[PDB]
Amino acid sequence: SMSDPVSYTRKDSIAVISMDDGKVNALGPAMQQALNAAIDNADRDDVGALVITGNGRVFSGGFDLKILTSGEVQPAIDMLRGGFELAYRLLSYPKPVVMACTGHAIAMGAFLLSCGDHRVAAHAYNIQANEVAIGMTIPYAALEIMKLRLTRSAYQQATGLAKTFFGETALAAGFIDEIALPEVVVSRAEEAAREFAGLNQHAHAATKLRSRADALTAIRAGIDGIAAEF
Amino acid sequence: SMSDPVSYTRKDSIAVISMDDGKVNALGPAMQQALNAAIDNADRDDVGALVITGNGRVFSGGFDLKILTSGEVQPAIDMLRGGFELAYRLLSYPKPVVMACTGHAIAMGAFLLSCGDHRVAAHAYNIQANEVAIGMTIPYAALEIMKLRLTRSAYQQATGLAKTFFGETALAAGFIDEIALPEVVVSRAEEAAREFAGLNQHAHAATKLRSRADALTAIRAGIDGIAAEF
Amino acid sequence: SMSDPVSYTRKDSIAVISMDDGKVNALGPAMQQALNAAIDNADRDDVGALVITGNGRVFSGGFDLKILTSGEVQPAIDMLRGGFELAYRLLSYPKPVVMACTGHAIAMGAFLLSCGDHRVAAHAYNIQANEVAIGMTIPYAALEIMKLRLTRSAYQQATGLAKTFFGETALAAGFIDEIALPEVVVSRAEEAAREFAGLNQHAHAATKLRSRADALTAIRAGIDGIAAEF
Ligand SMILES: CC(=O)CC(=O)SCCNC(=O)CCNC(=O)[C@H](O)C(C)(C)COP(=O)(O)OP(=O)(O)OC[C@H]1O[C@@H](n2cnc3c(N)ncnc32)[C@H](O)[C@@H]1OP(=O)(O)O
Ligand SMILES: CC(=O)CC(=O)SCCNC(=O)CCNC(=O)[C@H](O)C(C)(C)COP(=O)(O)OP(=O)(O)OC[C@H]1O[C@@H](n2cnc3c(N)ncnc32)[C@H](O)[C@@H]1OP(=O)(O)O
Ligand SMILES: CC(=O)CC(=O)SCCNC(=O)CCNC(=O)[C@H](O)C(C)(C)COP(=O)(O)OP(=O)(O)OC[C@H]1O[C@@H](n2cnc3c(N)ncnc32)[C@H](O)[C@@H]1OP(=O)(O)O
Repeated sequence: SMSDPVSYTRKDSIAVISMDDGKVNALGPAMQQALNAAIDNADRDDVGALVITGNGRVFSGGFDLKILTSGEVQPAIDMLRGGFELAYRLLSYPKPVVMACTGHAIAMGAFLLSCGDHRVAAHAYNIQANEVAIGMTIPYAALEIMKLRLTRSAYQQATGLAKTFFGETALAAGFIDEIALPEVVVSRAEEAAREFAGLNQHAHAATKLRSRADALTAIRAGIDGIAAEF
Repeated sequence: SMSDPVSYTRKDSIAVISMDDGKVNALGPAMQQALNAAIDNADRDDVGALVITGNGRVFSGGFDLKILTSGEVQPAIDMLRGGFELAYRLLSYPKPVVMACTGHAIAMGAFLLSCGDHRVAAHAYNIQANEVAIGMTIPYAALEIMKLRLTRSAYQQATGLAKTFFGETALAAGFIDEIALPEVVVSRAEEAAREFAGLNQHAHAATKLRSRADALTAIRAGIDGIAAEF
Repeated sequence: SMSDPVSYTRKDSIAVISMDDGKVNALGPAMQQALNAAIDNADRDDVGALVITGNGRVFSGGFDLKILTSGEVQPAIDMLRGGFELAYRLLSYPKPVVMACTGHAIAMGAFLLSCGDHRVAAHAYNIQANEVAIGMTIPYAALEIMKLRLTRSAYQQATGLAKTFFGETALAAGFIDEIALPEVVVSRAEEAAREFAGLNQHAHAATKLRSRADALTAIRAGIDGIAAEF
């Protein structure tokens, strides 16, 4: 929403990519462009690991609702495809990816969060696929992302019932991996990233793909199936 | 077992369907007929959500053991097929379904319980697929129902070892979603149902099916495979 | 490593098979041969259940690193194939199998552990697929074994991040089923085994296979795919 919604900072073995559009980090075309460019920077720098953060208010409130509800079909399709493409890129990323969930993560915000190898949040941040609560069916690509992380029963309630998770319930459900106090969420994320950069990169990259093979295939299908959804 | 084993009561936005055959709510042909008819009533009333309860003694002790062990093959086949058909109907039901687990849930009782979008029990109610303990192999349709809800490791022990779950262990395993005191299990179920009726029905119905697609397909196969089991 | 690395002791309804090569119970050809022979003994004795233990130092430190890194391709292939064959044999074993995790279980040690119907450890024993930390990609057969037991999110971190689990985190993740004090790990294992011997054997054997059908098929493929890995 702001003109310059993503910052990139390299600190030794890691790259820190921060979303702040001055509002709720809506994942519209400009934000997606800025995130892809930031990842290109990390590629160029051949960093050991990535940390992705939100701002002080949210991790992200999801796709841009203005575009989603504008009545223009192809722009909405393209926004959704771009968001799930970014999810694909992060889930298959050859370096460890750590998410600093610095506030609430709703819908595409929660799906983006769910692409990190490690995810840190504070206890009062809501994580929810709210689609059903607002009259939308969850796209197949999103379901596959959630199915990769959420326990079988948590997955059931997260989808059909739009259940909100947080703190201990998010940890148990598999929506996050670590709970920390708000003031140290980013620091904990950076610490984990520095540790994971110590793993063998080749083995990490190859193994993560094997552990996500079916999901990645289904996500590709889901991306090519977005049009059909509309 | 009693002549009139199911009651149907509409309360504002929900329908409450209660099993009480005066004994252990055996899921024989009469009980299955009564449950299907009660669901037909909820369809006619276009209710916002369903609550299904057991009695003061059990949720259900499962299929009628008398019929199961009578030596008459086709009646046993038909009873099993009907039970898993009912499971299918509830898992695909277009409105939120909340189970009030008012006592122990054994075998088909536990599988029926596992068809609710939300399931509430008290801490001392046993939930168990006891088939292996009594010399029976678990039908594929039942396995698919359990695999939809139980964590990977809980699923292993629930099946091959006939493990009994309750209270905190049932919650962790995914055999239930909420623990409440016995005297408020039904009230909590009704409260949740009223909340879920507030979700968008079209989106709930479409999303729940997507979140259960593979299970539903496998359950259909399992229903058509019952004969082969005998 | 020692000349006589496995002991077999029949106690009433169970057989106790103990690994102790005088070091870290490396799963090389001699150890695999001794374990298979011990299982043959249990077959001959038609025991009610199996307990498999490590020594005072570890459950097992995994495959023999000397052979793995010797530069001789076929011996390394054969060692890996034999280890996953043993895993297959135990996962499909017609009697209940209980693992007494008497110390750390690393890599193939953790995969072997994950083949038990019930697994008991003490709280400070590390359970880890350390492959990525040491520059190796996890074999598909190993991934399938882990995917059978670890929750969706634990599976992600166990593989790509070589996460170490122990105590409460191992229990939650699905790397173990029971935590006990070190001095009673074996006793608890034997107690559980005696209980499981009371289950109907025919039903246990048939049900466990159904609950593991996809994993077993994929493990067979993974065994035939070991060569390709090298
Ligand atoms: C289609 C898909 O399958 C999934 C896609 O992601 S669709 C996007 C779905 N996302 C949503 O519906 C978000 C619902 N909103 C929220 O959860 C909360 O607003 C929030 C947690 C994101 C922020 O909460 P908050 O800090 O307390 O601020 P709040 O009082 O709620 O209002 C947020 C402001 O940003 C706007 N906003 C919130 N989410 C937005 C989004 N995804 N796109 C565009 N604007 C958004 C609100 O309209 C409001 O704007 P104004 O105050 O200027 O009128
Ligand atoms: C074939 C499949 O794959 C799965 C199918 O579901 S097969 C059904 C498998 N179900 C069982 O084996 C049930 C085993 N029984 C139980 O778990 C317990 O009886 C219970 C939890 C259901 C009730 O426990 P309880 O309130 O303490 O009563 P309890 O003292 O155990 O006895 C229950 C009474 O109902 C009967 N009963 C229990 N389950 C029954 C069933 N599923 N069908 C017909 N009768 C049943 C018992 O025979 C006993 O009858 P009587 O006292 O008249 O002789
Ligand atoms: C290829 C695959 O996909 C998976 C296969 O399993 S490959 C095997 C991977 N396993 C490993 O890398 C094991 C790494 N080592 C460990 O985790 C720890 O050594 C352990 C937990 C096994 C034991 O810890 P410990 O009791 O504190 O003893 P520690 O001080 O670490 O040293 C262990 C001793 O046994 C040796 N050892 C440890 N694991 C071994 C293995 N898998 N094969 C052969 N030797 C091994 C060490 O070299 C050391 O030997 P020396 O003291 O004689 O030089």
